[PDB]
Amino acid sequence: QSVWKTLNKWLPPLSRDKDWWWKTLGPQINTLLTEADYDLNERYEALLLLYRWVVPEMGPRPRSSVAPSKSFMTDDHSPIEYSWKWISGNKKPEIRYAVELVSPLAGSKQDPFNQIPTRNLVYNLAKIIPELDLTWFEHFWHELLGPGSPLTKGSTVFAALEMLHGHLSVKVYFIPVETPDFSAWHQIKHAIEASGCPNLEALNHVDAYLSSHDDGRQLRPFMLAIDLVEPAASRLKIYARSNQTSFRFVRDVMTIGGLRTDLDRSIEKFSDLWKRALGLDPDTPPEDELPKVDHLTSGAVFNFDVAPKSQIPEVKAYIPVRHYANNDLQAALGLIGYLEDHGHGGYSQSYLRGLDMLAPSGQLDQATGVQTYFAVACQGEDLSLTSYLNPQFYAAFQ
Ligand SMILES: CC(C)=CCSP(=O)(O)OP(=O)(O)O
Ligand SMILES: N[C@@H](Cc1ccc(O)cc1)C(=O)O
Repeated sequence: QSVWKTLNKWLPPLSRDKDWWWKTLGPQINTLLTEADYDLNERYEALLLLYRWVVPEMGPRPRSSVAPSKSFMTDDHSPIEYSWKWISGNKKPEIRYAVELVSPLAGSKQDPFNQIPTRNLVYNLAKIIPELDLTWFEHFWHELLGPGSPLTKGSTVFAALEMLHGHLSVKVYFIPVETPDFSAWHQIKHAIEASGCPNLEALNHVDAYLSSHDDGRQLRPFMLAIDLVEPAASRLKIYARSNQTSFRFVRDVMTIGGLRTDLDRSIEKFSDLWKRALGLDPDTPPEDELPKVDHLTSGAVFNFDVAPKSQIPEVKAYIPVRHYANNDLQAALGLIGYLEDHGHGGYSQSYLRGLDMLAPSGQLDQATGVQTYFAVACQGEDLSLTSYLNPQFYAAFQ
């Protein structure tokens, strides 16, 4: 029997909505953790956390393909996104998931942008995990979301849990609400400037790229992510989207307009993986745009880490598989072909079993949507890769 079956046998029974979320999310998270070879106690801990702090605040059951909100977590507005980080050296993958919790007050004057449940989750986790630090959490929360702060993307905050084989890490995401005088980039920049960083050199590099560079001026910052650790050890990830999709544009953004050098081998491998996962022709000119997709989340997406740990900011690119690839199976086989060609595909069949579990009954080879992004980071001569997965509760109602 699995961990979820044991816990579901013995834990107290839940009301209809909560029990639906338990019997849906429990098996998914447990299957992902099992295919990634997590220790049994970590699976038990993960599902126990899920049972106590996530499931009670997930809101009503899906009952149709119509989502109860326009949540920014996923395109069909599923409030959960899983992610599977590939580790080099035949190491085990890392599993994470992001959740936006909800309450009956969402949209009301008491909580018009659905922030209270995420805050409650962060504080409960702080009660259990003493290593969490809420200094930067509170700072960026007040500055971007609280009283006196300012069009919406559909959410303003969500949280993520990283099961890092032995301990739990928490990430927080702020989605600023834009006004004619306060853009998301404006709010994020002024909050980072008020955050008390030692150095702001990477922030100023990103600011100069976005303001002055011809490619950087095509990027629209929209989201900030932090780690709930000591602020000196946290990352500062600024996410930005562009209508541009050419790989020349992606490479220039990866280099921050040529600021980062000694990345040519990494970017060659990235070009290969990009064509493979999107299903492109191997001879596709890096100057060509991908065929137009007009969506709130189409275009190329990146995040810039401006953590004061370094003076040059680091860039991560997200290949938008759901918008540009032909189908999830083709995209997964492309990613796996790259991984096995570079000796990092020890968990390929496990990843595929996870996809088959998450995928709508008989849609892996006919549609996209399960895999939202393939995230790429340039680590010396190698790539760090992460798959992001959408359970598609509403786009695939069962
Ligand atoms: C909101 C979600 C699920 C992903 C945003 S990108 P990430 O923070 O998961 O990437 P890393 O944790 O830095 O590896
Ligand atoms: N769902 C939003 C926010 C998001 C961005 C990147 C992610 O990895 C996850 C979520 C988007 O696709 O733009």
